[PDB]
Amino acid sequence: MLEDLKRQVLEANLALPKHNLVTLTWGNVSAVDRERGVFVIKPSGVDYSIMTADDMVVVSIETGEVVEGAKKPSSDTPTHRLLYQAFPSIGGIVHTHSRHATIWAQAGQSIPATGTTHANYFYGTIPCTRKMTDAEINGEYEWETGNVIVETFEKQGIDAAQMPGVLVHSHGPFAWGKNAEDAVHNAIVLEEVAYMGIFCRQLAPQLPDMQQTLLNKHYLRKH
Amino acid sequence: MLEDLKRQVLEANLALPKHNLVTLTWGNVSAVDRERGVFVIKPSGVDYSIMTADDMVVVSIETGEVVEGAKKPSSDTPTHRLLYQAFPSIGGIVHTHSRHATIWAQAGQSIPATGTTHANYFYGTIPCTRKMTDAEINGEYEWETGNVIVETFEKQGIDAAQMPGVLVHSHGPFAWGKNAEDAVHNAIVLEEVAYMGIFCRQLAPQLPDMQQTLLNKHYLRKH
Amino acid sequence: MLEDLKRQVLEANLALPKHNLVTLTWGNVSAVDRERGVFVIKPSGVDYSIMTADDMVVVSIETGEVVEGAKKPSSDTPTHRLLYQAFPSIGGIVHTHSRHATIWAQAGQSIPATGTTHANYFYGTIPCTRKMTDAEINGEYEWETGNVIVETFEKQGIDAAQMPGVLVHSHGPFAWGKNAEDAVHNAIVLEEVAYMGIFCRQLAPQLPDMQQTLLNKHYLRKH
Amino acid sequence: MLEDLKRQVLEANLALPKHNLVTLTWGNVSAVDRERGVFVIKPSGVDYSIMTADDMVVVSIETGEVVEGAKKPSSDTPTHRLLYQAFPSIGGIVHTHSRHATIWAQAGQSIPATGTTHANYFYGTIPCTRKMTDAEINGEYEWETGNVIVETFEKQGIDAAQMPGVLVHSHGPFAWGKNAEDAVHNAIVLEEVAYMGIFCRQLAPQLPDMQQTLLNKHYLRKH
Ligand SMILES: [Zn+2]
Ligand SMILES: [Zn+2]
Ligand SMILES: [Zn+2]
Ligand SMILES: [Zn+2]
Repeated sequence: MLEDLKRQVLEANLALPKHNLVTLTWGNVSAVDRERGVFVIKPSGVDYSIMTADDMVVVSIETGEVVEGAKKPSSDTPTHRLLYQAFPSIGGIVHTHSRHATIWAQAGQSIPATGTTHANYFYGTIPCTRKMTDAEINGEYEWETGNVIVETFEKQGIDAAQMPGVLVHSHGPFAWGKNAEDAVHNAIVLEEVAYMGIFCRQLAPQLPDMQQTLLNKHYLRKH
Repeated sequence: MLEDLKRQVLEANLALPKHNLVTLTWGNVSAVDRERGVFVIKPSGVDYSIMTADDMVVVSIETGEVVEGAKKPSSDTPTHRLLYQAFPSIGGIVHTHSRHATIWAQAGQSIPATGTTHANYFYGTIPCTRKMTDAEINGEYEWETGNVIVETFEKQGIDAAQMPGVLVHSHGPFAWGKNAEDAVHNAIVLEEVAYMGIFCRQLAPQLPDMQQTLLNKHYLRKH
Repeated sequence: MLEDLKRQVLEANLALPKHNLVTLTWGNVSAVDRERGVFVIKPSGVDYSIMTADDMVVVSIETGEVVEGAKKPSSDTPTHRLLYQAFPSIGGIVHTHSRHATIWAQAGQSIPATGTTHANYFYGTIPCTRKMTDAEINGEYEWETGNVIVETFEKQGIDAAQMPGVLVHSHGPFAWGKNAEDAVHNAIVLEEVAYMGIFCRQLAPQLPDMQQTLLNKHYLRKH
Repeated sequence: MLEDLKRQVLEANLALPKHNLVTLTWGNVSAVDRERGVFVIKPSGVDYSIMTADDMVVVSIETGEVVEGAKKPSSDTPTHRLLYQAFPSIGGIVHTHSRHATIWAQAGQSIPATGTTHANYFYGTIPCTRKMTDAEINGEYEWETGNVIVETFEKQGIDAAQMPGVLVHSHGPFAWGKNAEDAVHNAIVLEEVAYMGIFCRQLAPQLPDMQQTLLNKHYLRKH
C-alpha cells in the first residue's frame, strides 16, 4: 500500500548486514507514515538474502494491528510502536545487537561523549537503561522495553530529537532518525563511538567527558 | 549413499570460512542420521576451496568405522562420534578454533551469560572443561576429549539440549544443533558472545551475570 | 582547470573508504599546486560512491576563496589551507576519524614510537594537541584547529617534514605528505601504529620508547 | 632461470595481503634452492597489484649477489640469506609486520604456548629477540638482524626445525617453513596465536603455559 515506504524499509534492513551491524537474522528497521497512522517494519522469519519489499509488514501505530502483510512482523514491533507514539519527531527506528554498542549495553554502562565524532550525532552521553524488573520482563516484554527507554529519557531529561540512540541494559542498542536511512546512519555511528569508547577508556581510565563547548559546537552545527 | 546429507555437511563445512570461524583448514562439521546409525563428517586433508560433497566421509556411530568415503575422515571424528552417542538430541556438530571462543578456552574460563544475545541460544553459562589428565591426552585423545565434555555436563548438571556449546580447556569450542546448519549457527553465536564477553568484562570487571528472569525469557521463548 | 590534480585528489578521497579509514562520508583529502597558489579538496555533501573528479573544489591558498567548483568544499577546508601556508614542504593533506588514531586523539594522548613500522614514517612521537580553548572553538573553528596543530609543532620543536601526522585532542588525526597519495599512505600507517600502540601498551605498561638508534636507522634510511 | 620457483615465491608474496598480514608494500617472501645454491625473493619497490613472476629476484646464498633479476631485491634479503645459511632445514622465509605478532615484538615479549592451535605449529614459546645493540643496528643491519635471531635460538637451545617463527624486538615477526607456501602458513598461524595470546592474558593474567603433555601431543602428532 506504501510501496515507496516498503522500499525504504527494505533497503534499510538490507543495509544492516552490509554495515556489519548484524549477524544471521538479528536486527530490524522500520519507518513510519504519521499521516497514514501506520509504520512499516522488517518481517520475522526471513533471511536478508531472500527478503523482498513485499515482505515488509504494515502495522497500526495506534492498535499494533497488522494492516497489510503475509509475513509475521518482527517480534520487536511493540517496542518500535511504543517509541513512535512516545517520540513524535522520529521517522525511523533501528534495532541491532551490533557488537560494541551491545558490549556497553551488557556492561550496563552509558557511553560518555569523548569525541567530536560522537558530538556530531548524539548530543551528550548515550544513556543505558536501568535493568527491567521481573514484572516488566514477564509482562508485555517488548512494549515494556519501550517504556523503559522512554522513562530513561524523561527521568534524565533527555530530548529524543537530540539523542537518536539508547542502550537497553543486558540487551542491545536502539537508534532512530528522521527516516529509515537516517536511522541506520545513526545506528552505525552509535557502533563506532561505542567501539572507540571502550579503548579510549583503556588508554585513559580517568578521562573526563569532552568539553561542553566542543560538544555544542559539533552537535548544534549540524542539525 | 546419503547424498542429501553429504550436501548439508559439505555446505556447513564451507560455511566455516565464510563466517570467519576458521583459518587454513581448521574446523569441521558433521551431521548424523540416527535411523541409519551413521554420521557424515568433513574429510581430513582437503582444502575448503576444493572440497566436494563426494569428499564427505560416512562413519559408523557404533564402531567408528568408515562406511563410505575415499578420503580419511577428520581427526576429530572420535569426539563427534562420542558426542552423538552421549547426546541423543543432537543432529549436527561443529568444531572450530574461532578466535574469541578459543581465547576463553585457552584462558580456561567459562563464558557467563551477560546478555540477551547469549540467552537466545545458550541457557546459561557456556562451560569450559577442566584440563585433561596426562593419561587422557596420551590415550585415545579425541575420544577422551569427548568424555571430558560429557563429564563436564553431567557433573555440572547441564542439559545438552539447552546448551549447544562447550569450551575445551586450552583447545577450542565445540558446538552442536538439530542439524549441520543449526550447529553452524550456534557456533557463530558462541563466537559472538565470546567476543562481547571479553570486553564487557573489561568495561565492568565486577559485572554480575544477567537476571535469571531475563535469561529465562529469551531462552524459553525460542525453542 | 587542473584535471590531473582533481584526478589525484578524487582517487585519494576514494581510497579513504577502501582502506577502512572512514565511514559514511567522514574524511577528506586535498592536494596543492603551489605555483598555481591553489589547492584541490573533496566536496562537502557528496557520497564517495557518487563522487566524480568534477566534484573536486579548487580553493585559493591565500584567500580561501573557491576558484572553481559547483559543490561546496569540505568544512575542513580552512584547516587544510592553514596547514599549507604553515608547512611549505607538504603537498597533500588527509583528515579522517580512523578508529584507532581517533581513540588516541579522544584519550588526548600522543602515540610513542615503539616500533620500526612507526619509525619508517614518523620521526618520533606522533603528537596530540592540547585541548582547544572555548574561544578558539567558538571563533573560526577550523582555522583555529589548524593554528593549534601548528603551535603544537612549534612549541615542541617538531619538523613537519619529518612528522606527517598529528592528533587533534578529542577530535581525530590529520596527516600529510608530498602529494595526495603520499598523504593517504601516511594516514594508513598512522592508523596502523595507533592500533598496535594500544595493545603493545597493554602487554607492557611500562614499555620505554624504542631505541633512538633504531628510530634513526629506519627514518633516516627512507627519505 | 627457475620459473617454477619464481612462481611459488610470487604466489606466496601475493598471499601476504590476501591473508591480511601486510599493508601497502610491507612484507616479503622467499624460497631457496639448495642444490642451486640460490634463493628467490620478492623485489623491492613493486606493488603487489603489479608484481609478476619475472620481478622475483635470484640471489646467491653464499655471496648475496643477484644472480638474475632486473629489480632490486627486498632490503631484507641479507636477513633471509643469513637464515638460510644458519638453518639448513628451512626452504622458505616470510617476513611481515602482521599487526598482532608485531604488537608482541614491540612489547619485546615472547608468545607463550597457551593453546593447541599454537602447539600444532610451534613447539613451545615463540621467542622474541633481545634488543639489538647500537653497533649492530648501525653496522650491516639486516644481516645483524639475522645474527640476533640465530643467537636467540642457540642461546635458548631452540631447534629452528621445531619453531618456524621468531619476533624481532621492536620490529616484527619472521617465520619460515619447508617451502614458500609452508612458510606463509606458519606466518598466518603466528599471527593467530599472537592475537589470541593478547586477550587470553587479559582474561587470565596469571595463566600458566599449557600442559607440556598437551604441547607434545599436538606438535609431535603433526610433523
Ligand atoms: Zn534484541
Ligand atoms: Zn581442534
Ligand atoms: Zn573531523
Ligand atoms: Zn620489517
